[PDB]
Amino acid sequence: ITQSQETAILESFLELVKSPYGNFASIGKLSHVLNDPDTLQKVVAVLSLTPQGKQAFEDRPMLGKIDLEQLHQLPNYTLGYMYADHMIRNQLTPPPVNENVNHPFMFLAAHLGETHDIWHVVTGCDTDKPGEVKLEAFYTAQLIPDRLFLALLAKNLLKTAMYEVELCEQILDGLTQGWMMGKRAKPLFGIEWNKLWETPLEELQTSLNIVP
Amino acid sequence: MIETITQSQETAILESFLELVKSPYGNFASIGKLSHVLNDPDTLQKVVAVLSLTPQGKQAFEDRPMLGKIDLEQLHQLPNYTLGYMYADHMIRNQLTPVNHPFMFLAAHLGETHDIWHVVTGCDTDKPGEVKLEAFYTAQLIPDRLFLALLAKNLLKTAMYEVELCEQILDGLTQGWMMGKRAKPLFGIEWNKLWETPLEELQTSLNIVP
Ligand SMILES: CCCCCCCC/C=C/CCCCCCCC(=O)O
Ligand SMILES: CCCCCCCC/C=C/CCCCCCCC(=O)O
Ligand SMILES: [Cl-]
Ligand SMILES: [Mg+2]
Ligand SMILES: [Mg+2]
Repeated sequence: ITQSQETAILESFLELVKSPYGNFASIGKLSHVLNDPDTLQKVVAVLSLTPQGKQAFEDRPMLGKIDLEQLHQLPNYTLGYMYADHMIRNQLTPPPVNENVNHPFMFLAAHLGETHDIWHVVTGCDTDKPGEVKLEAFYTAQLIPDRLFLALLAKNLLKTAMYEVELCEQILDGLTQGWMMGKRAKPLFGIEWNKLWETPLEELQTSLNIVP
Repeated sequence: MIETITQSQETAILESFLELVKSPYGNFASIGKLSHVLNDPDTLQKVVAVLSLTPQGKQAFEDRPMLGKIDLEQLHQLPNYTLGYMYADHMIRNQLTPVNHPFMFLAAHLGETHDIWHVVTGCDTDKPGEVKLEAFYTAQLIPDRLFLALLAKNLLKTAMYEVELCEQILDGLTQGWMMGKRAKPLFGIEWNKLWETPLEELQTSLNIVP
């Protein structure tokens, strides 16, 4: 990499070390500079080696508009109930329906962006700090050879060492668990979640080889 | 964290971390500079106190046991299965070469047994082996901050410069972390009187399962 690209990476990395979790603007900035088109094409090609991956780039399945209230009426063992409950408790607002996902790079980012909270629920990762690290290790296992989630792991390890080292064991226990769970699970990329709202979460996890 | 990391400490820690990111592995100078600003005396005091909770830890700060001079050639005359031979062999193959205050003993004991921890834990010398060993250290030296920050810098270096190692690097981290929590404390061991112990028996005694 050029010295210029390197300084933009390190500057974004420093902003993430110094700011709270969930700094999506700086994560996006780090992403732009860290995952270049060559990296993104290799991720697209790897994900495309499975039939579910290949089809998802062809069909570009999107979530669509989500009715949190209606999902919250489902039986409380379903994916739909659990997802809605996760959104209420964490004060999260569902993703805005997006339309420009033509290029594979744009579908990759839009699909992963809008299903982030669903992957939280399906992998069983809490939204506390060790749970975010756990989910990032899970992403790292599934999106090889991506660079972003590896760097997000690094940023959270440094943040732990500098500001809150009492969390060390819980943070590395989470990273360790999400890495192993990520290697063992089936690919989550490309799944059409809005057809699974009434599926019981535990059976969905079992069929995905997720053992929470 | 109840103690402060001041603005000034944060600035010095980040500058030291950036130099480690831009330098190759094995920069023991720059690692010492990160250590000095990151493991400040409050942290070193807690590490000493935590390590002194065991009898071997307490004794090690009293007696301050040091390796002393070591004759690699003589150690390399021992049976193949021994710690002494295995260590000497490790030094020869990689062409490596080998205090009254608690914080000074702490740093000098860990610095001089670093190669021995490599041998005893079974960590290779390549980059994934260093990360494995670093994870082993952060399991054993809670509430230290240096080794966690060293994991962070090697994950960032992998993301930026050598992403194809990602799998090996996180497999190494994961194995070292688990092995480190499961093993008995390695700190404070007088290795100079274990050279003739078969390495595999010493590992069993220490609950090290490679
Ligand atoms: C494989 C290439 C990936 C490029 C697209 C990445 C965009 C995916 C969007 C989901 C990112 C969610 C990560 C947010 C973590 C917040 C916790 C933290 O601050 O560490
Ligand atoms: C608990 C307080 C620790 C204070 C002692 C600090 C020094 C410890 C001994 C040095 C360990 C060397 C580990 C460095 C591995 C080199 C690979 C790399 O560059 O990442
Ligand atoms: Cl939650
Ligand atoms: Mg979420
Ligand atoms: Mg999250």
